[PDB]
Amino acid sequence: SAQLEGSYIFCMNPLLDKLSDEDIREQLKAFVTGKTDSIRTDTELSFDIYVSETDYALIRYADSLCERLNDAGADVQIKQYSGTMLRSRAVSGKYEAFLSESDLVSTDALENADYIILDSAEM
Repeated sequence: SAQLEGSYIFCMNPLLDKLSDEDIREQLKAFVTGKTDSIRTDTELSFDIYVSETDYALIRYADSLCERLNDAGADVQIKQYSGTMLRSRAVSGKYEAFLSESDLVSTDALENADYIILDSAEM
């Protein structure tokens, strides 16, 4: 019953070996925004996406995105945590990717990362 509203971010940790290739990260951005439904990779792409467990609309969105990513041959999992835990993990870099309301995570944490702003109406 909760619905997506406002700005969200899809955020990747670029220092993670498996997401360290800029082209793969750009492909993922394009995929998440609907500009492509393909992920072209040399070897398998597998990563987790974290989401806050109290953002019910975003968990719904994330679960659906997971289905589309795995249909495209990725092996992605969604893992929910408290938002405070997600904030902490974003700051420490103990994450691969996450989705959040744009204002959830520390602006300092986002400056270390590679992210894209998503609009609710296009999600």
